[PDB]
Amino acid sequence: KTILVVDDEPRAREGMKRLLEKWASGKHRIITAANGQEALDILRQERVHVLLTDIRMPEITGLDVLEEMREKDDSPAVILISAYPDFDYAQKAISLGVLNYLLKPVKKSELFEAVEKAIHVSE
Amino acid sequence: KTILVVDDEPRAREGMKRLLEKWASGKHRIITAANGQEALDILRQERVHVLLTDIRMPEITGLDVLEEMREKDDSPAVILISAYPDFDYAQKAISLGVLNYLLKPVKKSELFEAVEKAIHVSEQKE
Ligand SMILES: [Mg+2]
Ligand SMILES: [Mg+2]
Repeated sequence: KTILVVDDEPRAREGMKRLLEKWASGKHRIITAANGQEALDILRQERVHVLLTDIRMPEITGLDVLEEMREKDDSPAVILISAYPDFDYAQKAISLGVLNYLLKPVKKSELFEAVEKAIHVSE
Repeated sequence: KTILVVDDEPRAREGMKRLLEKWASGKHRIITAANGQEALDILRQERVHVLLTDIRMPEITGLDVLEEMREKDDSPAVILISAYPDFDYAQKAISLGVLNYLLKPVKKSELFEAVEKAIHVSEQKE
């Protein structure tokens, strides 16, 4: 399937891509977006099964991305990643049906468990 | 449908019960429990479509109730309520499939939107 990683921080972004690319070992296509605007364009142009996005990104946050996705009912399973332990974000994330809220630094035990649950929810 | 309200404080428990009973108008069945053990017992002995539980309760939290419910073969749709804005509770709730996490003092608007969300999540899974 198609998994879309969104993070304005390139290190964290491309690192999770490599982590997911070797975890998938060719079975899943992993896509990368550097901001929310690009994410929405990939989300409109391609069918994304699992969306993994940061929350705090300039102008368009991950939650803003998810709000525009939830109104359309064909929508990816969403895993949020953030360094911020913010109840408000998590609260909105719940309301919008996010599967997991991973705290940075990313722990790939959690990353992989969440992405498999997201793959399953997509199916 | 059967909606189970769980809160260890009686005033809150009866308050949410009374409001939900008014909105139910007999269409839905409102029952209550005072703690997680009470909830677990009800949850094992009858179908509960919607679970509305406080988190901070003595010995067994609302999140602890949910850990037993996802084991059970069919799950209630779950609304969490709490007076405190706790990220750790919220993050666990997310991982546990919670539909909404409302802050006390509960707002009618938020409460009945979450309940209808739950009602349709349960009707979705029949
Ligand atoms: Mg960021
Ligand atoms: Mg309490």
